[PDB]
Amino acid sequence: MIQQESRLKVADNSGAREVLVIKVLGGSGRRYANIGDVVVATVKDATPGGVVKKGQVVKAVVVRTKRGVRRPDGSYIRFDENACVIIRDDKSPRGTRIFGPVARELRDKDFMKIISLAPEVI
Amino acid sequence: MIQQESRLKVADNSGAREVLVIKVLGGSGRRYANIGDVVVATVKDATPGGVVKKGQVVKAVVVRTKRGVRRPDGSYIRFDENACVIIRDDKSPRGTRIFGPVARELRDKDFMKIISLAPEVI
Repeated sequence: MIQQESRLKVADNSGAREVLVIKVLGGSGRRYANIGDVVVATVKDATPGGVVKKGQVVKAVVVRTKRGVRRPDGSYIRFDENACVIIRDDKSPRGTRIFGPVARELRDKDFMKIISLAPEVI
Repeated sequence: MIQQESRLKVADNSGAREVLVIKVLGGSGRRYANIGDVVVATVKDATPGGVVKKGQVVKAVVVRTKRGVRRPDGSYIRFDENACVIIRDDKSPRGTRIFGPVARELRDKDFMKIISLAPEVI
């Protein structure tokens, strides 16, 4: 499960390439993140000369997980990687493009801009 | 995995309630069925007085499996049950209604009527 020190791929064009989880937001006791959760993380790798830099602390929403989610209709969806999108405090993405499919569960948590920018929603 | 003697729920209103797999169609050597495969089965349970009866042999396409499928985009989809739809030789469903979500993979195998009747395609 995604927890502190887990490495996440970045599914956007913000400049960040990989982040390392520091904590899962949402209250004392939260330890594991799944789709829709917001994490505080440090940028592990980034493209040089960009807006986001290595070592910087950012907030990111998880958009794909290997663990996946069980749905009300009996379906279960999972992905082949743990990925996130770097966001501002108002939940809007810092980048302008989202790469790869994202889970529809994001819609329930009000990540509307990400859902609109996503290539496909599953 | 779905194989000979596996019991499958019927996701249609044909009258059949559960079937028992006899064989997986597709050539010598085929043993396991997943979404899109066609099986020959015996009706195990059916509503009395209907068009389909207990003990009868039917052909059915698998529309939901607990095993699931890995997709080209990195997603993996599975369901909480193994279900099928009873079909005629031309792939058209014998019933007039399909219950529950069905996998989009059915589209590749030309099960167009089922895809159109499905409540939702995932």
